[PDB]
Amino acid sequence: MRLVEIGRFGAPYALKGGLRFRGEPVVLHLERVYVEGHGWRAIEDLYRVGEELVVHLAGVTDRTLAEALVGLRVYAEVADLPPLEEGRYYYFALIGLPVYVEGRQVGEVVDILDAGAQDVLIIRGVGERLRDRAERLVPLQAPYVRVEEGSIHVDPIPGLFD
Repeated sequence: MRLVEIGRFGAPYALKGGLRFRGEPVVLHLERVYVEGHGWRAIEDLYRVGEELVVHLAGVTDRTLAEALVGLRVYAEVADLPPLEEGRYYYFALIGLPVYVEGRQVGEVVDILDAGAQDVLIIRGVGERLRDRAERLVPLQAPYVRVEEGSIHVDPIPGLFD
């Protein structure tokens, strides 16, 4: 199993326990989500209203139960996500993956950034110079980069991870 953050609940919507959901539209394809500090909750219903998305969780049947979950992070089990085509990735799911070079862990993905024509992994990890440690950048789609289910492997390019 592996949980990845897909969003956070906003304020309750209407009176039956529905909650605004702020985060990934992929939630529309799920049947359950793990709620921070509370455990799995089956999704009983969800829908769009204008540009918002509202989720109804099993057992969250009024505003009082809903308020207890406002602001909490929401997670998906990776195995639950619709499979993507080759060469495509769920960015939110890459966050937190350990990054290795020749089998030695050199850091972990903390975010993904845009550098015009390519998506770039932001990695926190090693470095001879302190300022290079927290913002090391590696192009996600580079041929010297290999994304696997639970880790990312990068070739020992000279001057990449110094």
